[PDB]
Amino acid sequence: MNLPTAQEVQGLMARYIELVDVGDIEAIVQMYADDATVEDPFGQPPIHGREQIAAFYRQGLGGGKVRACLTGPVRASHNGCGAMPFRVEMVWNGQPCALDVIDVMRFDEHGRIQTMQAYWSEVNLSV
Amino acid sequence: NLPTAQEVQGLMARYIELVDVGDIEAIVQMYADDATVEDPFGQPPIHGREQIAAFYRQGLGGGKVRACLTGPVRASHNGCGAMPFRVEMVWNGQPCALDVIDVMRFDEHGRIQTMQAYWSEVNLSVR
Ligand SMILES: C[C@]12CC[C@H]3[C@@H](CCC4=CC(=O)CC[C@@H]43)[C@@H]1CC[C@@H]2O
Repeated sequence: MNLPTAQEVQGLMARYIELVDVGDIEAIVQMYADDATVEDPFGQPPIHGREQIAAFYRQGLGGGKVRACLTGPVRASHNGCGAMPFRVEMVWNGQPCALDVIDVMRFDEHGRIQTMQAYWSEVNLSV
Repeated sequence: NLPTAQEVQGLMARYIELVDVGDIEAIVQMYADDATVEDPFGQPPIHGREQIAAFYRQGLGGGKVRACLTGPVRASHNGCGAMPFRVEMVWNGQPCALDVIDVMRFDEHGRIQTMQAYWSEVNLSVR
């Protein structure tokens, strides 16, 4: 496909969350442009390219069992960008917990994620 | 006074309350002199306090517009944050709701440097 329409952005970002929930790092990486940037959490040095994005997320969604679900609709623009609210449930000190996140994504003219920012900090972690 | 993550949470929630009340001059006072507003994200940025003032005056011109958070503010440690909320208004003679995510960057004075409002007609619904 091409630069995603607003409806297409909603579908792509919803699919992304489904991939996080099942832990399919390979499929997440293929959603990214080969030269994408990830800032997760926003404020940390950017991660650059599919190899480093794969390595980074195999530390997480491979090491432990994690879940994720949208907590509201995907907001989508007409320039191939969108933003979504979601919640991640995981193990914290041998104790389940919840993290509230918003990802902002910009897609390229091939329908792949060019940039992603994940807004969250410990203020968004609850036990 | 580069807002901490907890201070960003308070600043962004305070902004939604000012929108809900509709105090346009109180809203504009939150922005820095050289701030930009992109709303909806994808449209050319607005800059200059009075242009920002006129923009809010046209949207909240009374004009029964309501706004409320629909999730917690996500906040970073570099003075930025993102929040999901819901706008209630009347359009086409129909009571409507609009789901939005705002992304904001604050300056070292605690004032809004950049605002980006993610939404489009895919986020419109009748109530
Ligand atoms: C202008 C408007 C009311 C104010 C909203 C705007 C959507 C974006 C938004 C985001 C803010 O941060 C301020 C309030 C406006 C609506 C789109 C249509 C509606 O009338």
